[PDB]
Amino acid sequence: LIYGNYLHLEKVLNAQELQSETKGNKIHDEHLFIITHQAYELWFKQILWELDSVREIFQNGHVRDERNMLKVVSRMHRVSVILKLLVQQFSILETMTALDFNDFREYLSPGFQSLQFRLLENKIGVLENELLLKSEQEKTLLELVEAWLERTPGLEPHGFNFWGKLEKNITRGLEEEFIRAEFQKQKEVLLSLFDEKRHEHLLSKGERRLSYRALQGALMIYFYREEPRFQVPFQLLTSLMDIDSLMTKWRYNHVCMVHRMLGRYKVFVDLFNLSTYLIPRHWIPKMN
Amino acid sequence: IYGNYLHLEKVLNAQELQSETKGNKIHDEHLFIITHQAYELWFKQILWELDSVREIFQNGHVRDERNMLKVVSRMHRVSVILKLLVQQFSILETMTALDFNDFREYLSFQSLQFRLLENKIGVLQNMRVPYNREENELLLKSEQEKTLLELVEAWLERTPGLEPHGFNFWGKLEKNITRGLEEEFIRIQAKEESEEKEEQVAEFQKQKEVLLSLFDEKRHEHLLSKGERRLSYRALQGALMIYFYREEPRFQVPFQLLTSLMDIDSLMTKWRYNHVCMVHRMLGSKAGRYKVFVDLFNLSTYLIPRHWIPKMN
Amino acid sequence: IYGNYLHLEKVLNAQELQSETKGNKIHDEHLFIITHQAYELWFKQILWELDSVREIFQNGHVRDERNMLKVVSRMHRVSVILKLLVQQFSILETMTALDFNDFREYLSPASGFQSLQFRLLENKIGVLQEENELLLKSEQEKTLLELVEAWLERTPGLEPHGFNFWGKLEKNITRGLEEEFIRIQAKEESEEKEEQVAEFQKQKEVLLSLFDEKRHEHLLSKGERRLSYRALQGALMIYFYREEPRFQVPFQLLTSLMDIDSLMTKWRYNHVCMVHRMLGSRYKVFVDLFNLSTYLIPRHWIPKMN
Amino acid sequence: LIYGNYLHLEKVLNAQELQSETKGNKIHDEHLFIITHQAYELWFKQILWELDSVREIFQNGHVRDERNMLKVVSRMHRVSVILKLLVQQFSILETMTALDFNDFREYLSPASGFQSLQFRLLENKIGVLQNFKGEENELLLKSEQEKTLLELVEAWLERTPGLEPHGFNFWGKLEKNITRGLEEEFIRIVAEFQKQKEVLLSLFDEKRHEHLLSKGERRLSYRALQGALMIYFYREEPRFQVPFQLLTSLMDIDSLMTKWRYNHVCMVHRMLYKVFVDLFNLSTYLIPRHWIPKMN
Repeated sequence: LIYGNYLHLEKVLNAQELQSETKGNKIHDEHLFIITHQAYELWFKQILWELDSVREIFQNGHVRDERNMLKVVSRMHRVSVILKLLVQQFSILETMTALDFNDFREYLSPGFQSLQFRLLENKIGVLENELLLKSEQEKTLLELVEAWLERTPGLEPHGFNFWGKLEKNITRGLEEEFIRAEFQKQKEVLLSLFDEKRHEHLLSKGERRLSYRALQGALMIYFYREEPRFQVPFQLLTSLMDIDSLMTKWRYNHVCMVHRMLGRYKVFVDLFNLSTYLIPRHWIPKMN
Repeated sequence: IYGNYLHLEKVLNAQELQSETKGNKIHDEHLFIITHQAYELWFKQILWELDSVREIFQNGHVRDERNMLKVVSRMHRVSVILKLLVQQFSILETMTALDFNDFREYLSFQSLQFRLLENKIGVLQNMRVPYNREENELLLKSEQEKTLLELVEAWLERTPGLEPHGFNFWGKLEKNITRGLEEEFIRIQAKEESEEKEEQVAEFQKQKEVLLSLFDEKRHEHLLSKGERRLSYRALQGALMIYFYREEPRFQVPFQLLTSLMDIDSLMTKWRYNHVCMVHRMLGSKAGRYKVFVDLFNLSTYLIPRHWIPKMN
Repeated sequence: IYGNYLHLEKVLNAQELQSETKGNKIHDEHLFIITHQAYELWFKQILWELDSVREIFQNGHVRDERNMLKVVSRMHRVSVILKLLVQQFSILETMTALDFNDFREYLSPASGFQSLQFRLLENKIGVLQEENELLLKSEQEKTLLELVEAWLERTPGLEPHGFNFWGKLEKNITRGLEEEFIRIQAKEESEEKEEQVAEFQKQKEVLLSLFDEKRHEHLLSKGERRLSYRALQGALMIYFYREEPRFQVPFQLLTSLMDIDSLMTKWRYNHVCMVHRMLGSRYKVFVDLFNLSTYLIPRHWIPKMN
Repeated sequence: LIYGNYLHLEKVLNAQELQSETKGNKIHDEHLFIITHQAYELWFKQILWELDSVREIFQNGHVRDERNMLKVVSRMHRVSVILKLLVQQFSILETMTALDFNDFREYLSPASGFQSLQFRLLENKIGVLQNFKGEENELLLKSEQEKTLLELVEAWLERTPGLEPHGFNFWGKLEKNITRGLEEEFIRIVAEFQKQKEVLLSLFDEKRHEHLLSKGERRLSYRALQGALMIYFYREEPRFQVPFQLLTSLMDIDSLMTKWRYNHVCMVHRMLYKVFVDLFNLSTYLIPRHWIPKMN
């Protein structure tokens, strides 16, 4: 009811047991070491909460709905902001010298990784055991986003036929440029965009995570980002990329901390790679 | 054993959404809870550091180079944590006021720990965040025991070199400032008749009045009792000495301490300001200096040309 | 070519230390120069973005969604640049007081030291107070505030004939206040009950004062508010319906205007702080948008859409 | 006075020529692109100013005079703060969409040399190790011939009081304490001990150091490394507080410049190797602290 009965501070604020103190030689900085990681864990729980809620919204199948889409983008943004905070939080442990850590590491143990972070990685998902396993079997954010991308309106060959026209369009462009560098190299690539074999194979090699159709949808959102009906979807893509990056920045920081104290596989990678397939503006079919 | 080690069975089983318990789960309540729990963890950390620093002072031996180094490093740490706590407002900013009021069915904001913190520093009563509800004992100790302000004051008062039959810093300073002011006036008088001059003379009179006012003990006593200053006159002299001789080996680290204190004051103000804003944004219609170390902030006011500063030995 | 494209022959030959010119080189003067040159580059950028936005508004057709996007994105950009200019203050902090005093005199006189571009910026926003012509134009042409006002005044839904947002809102607020009063007076006498009565009294007042055109007229005349009553209704409509798809972007715009006001005011504050430290001797334009939060009502009191 | 004149704004604020505009198709975001890089160049000039002053201070001797040493640390710190700002400045170009960029990408440079002269100069003076701009190149050459920051810091480190084998004999004592302590850990006890033994004892292999040095996997002279390790271990000591601050600054600069160099290319793709490594590696030779030689 009242803070911090409401916040259960009897739990939160009585969960700090210094090993060094327990083993007769209290070390001041160990407290900081505990608090930093407990804070990391709290935010990990919050991120899991937001992420799982988004996952359900997708799973419920009404994601395309503009209200639901807004909720999703909003919560993903929240996850990104939390992640920036966590990246910034390393500055705290930077104020601990490696010596003062040595005065204590010794009551420490090797197996020093977060379960919650593992769960997080799974659900995203990157390439108590019931929770871990459940996180491994249930649908990842990547899969759900892939599904959503696959169902992007405009891909219908008979309808908008985005993929066909684009392809013809690039071609006329390649031809038009050839007659009037060093060029072929972009070419090598633009045309390669239409090589299902290369995409599936690279998919098997793990250099891509999205299905071919999903990639087509993603590229459609990319190209029509300025159109009204695509603003928020593009925001979602941006958010996914950002969360990716930040998760990478965090691992990296995390490791640094351990060497200092001791003696791109990324999952929306396809989204990041969208830029390589950038084309002159007119090569894009009129949208109305 | 990262779990048992971090007692996550406590930390990660302290998230009870009231809205969910009373049948109408509101998603953002979880965020509200987590953010405040994180704040509380860091308040615990800051109180840990601050209490350790206070003890170091109280023991005497603060001046010993090792101990002073400890103190400065931990105060710096507190500063860093505070910067993080300020950035943490960006999280709750991602929460809309209506979704808040979806769950705001429970009882009014304030942390006991934050109150202990303000007391220890310690802020004056007009200005602390509202807190009215074992613990009370704690609180009482926090109001009686010596604050960081008092201890730092004690420390400043004993700044070696303030004694008249030694360096006689204060006497020398009054002399050099008076002389310099006198020289400055001569400097102006030599100029042609404007347009600048008046600019020059006006600033001269303002500076003269401020700088000389520094040597008026009774005025200081007056401002002190009115609460526009917090440090004793002698303590102020010490601070000013550290301020002026900061580059000298024996003053680099003390000056770091001063900078840290000002930083902590600034950040705590910033935090309190962000906090208050949230309540208002969250409450809306229903919502209805100040720096402990204000004197250190005002040190810059008594800045004088380098040559007026008494030479060292 | 880089240097040619960026005209570094100009940019990188514009650093003349007075202290050196007058025989006594002072190392920190260079930093003092560079920081301010960087400031002015960014002010030129901000003026570029801002003027393009003002022009889009002035033309009518702000509402066409592409144009609305141009405006929102560029105003956002201004917000980001201003965040950077605020963080840039950390640089000038690295410079000690004594040392600045080592070179200041070459600077005197201080009232000399103010940016034309920063005032152009303020004019065009606009704060309430050869180059003189540029300044004059900025004084005569329409400010971002007036244009935003015009746009808000034109919000769809305020028509008393149509949706009647304001009419509906008064009715819903009045009714809701009556009901809330009855809910409260029905409680066991208490501690809690007392608090709720007070909160009701203020809430009641703030909410009802919202419909007092004359108070708004009055506050306008004192400058304690800047927007017309009608524009204010518009802003409030955007505010209450912010979650709705068609109001997402307008609200983004409002948020950006608030940020720009905050950040700009912060830069102004910080800046003089330094002049104060170096010498030893609130948020302006869009206050109405800042005050939007005070008028929040319970979700069910908000008129349903059509 | 006047502010406008003092800053030479007549140059700074008339240096913005949009190529897209010059060629009849003005593109709005091109202006942002130009201003961002001009701001980068301004700060680079500041960094070169600070850096050259620090370098000179080292070269003029009397670096050890605490006054000048303070100057060096504060200015190196300043360079660090500037670089943090430059890192945040990428947020500005992040407000430029790949489409809008692509609208003006065609008008320049092309490149290849769309890189800063000043940034290369800075790399040289720091000591970054391994394309035509004519007037300049001699200037660059001069940056290649004059002493790098790395070299001066190396010299400074070699002179660290305590290394002398007369007088404190830091390195020998260190060897004694580590060897004995390693024997004692050997007896008081699986993999980590043999690993720690290998790295810690290899610390005393001058030839391995010269080898790694010739390969460029280390940059400091062996003796310089001894000085650095001494500063590292005795950091709490009065005469080492400021030196350690300097080491920290150098590492920070190395980190930030890396961060910057990385972002200037990650964005080039979005639109289209450590100098003080030894200081970073100091942590690897961390030891229990009983083992650190007692100090005077």
